[PDB]
Amino acid sequence: GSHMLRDRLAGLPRAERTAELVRLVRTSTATVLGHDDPKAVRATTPFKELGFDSLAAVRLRNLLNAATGLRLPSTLVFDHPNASAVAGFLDAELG
Repeated sequence: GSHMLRDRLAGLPRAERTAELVRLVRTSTATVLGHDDPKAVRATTPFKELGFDSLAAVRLRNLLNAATGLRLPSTLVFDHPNASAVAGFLDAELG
């Protein structure tokens, strides 16, 4: 942010949003497994490994919803190879 810092700051553009949702996704996801430790979680981490199939995959979308507010896809956990991606899908779903 330059010049229009204030705006940017109190504007949180897509960037911040994407980077924002991401952080959330990470936790949100990890939260599914049953832990609140993102440190042990990356953005390029495969959900599968995280431990997602259906139940956990469901909880995600559910929580993810709170990240967006729409009826996110249930196959996201599948269409999404990693969190980094999840962010996009959400972003694309938001815009």
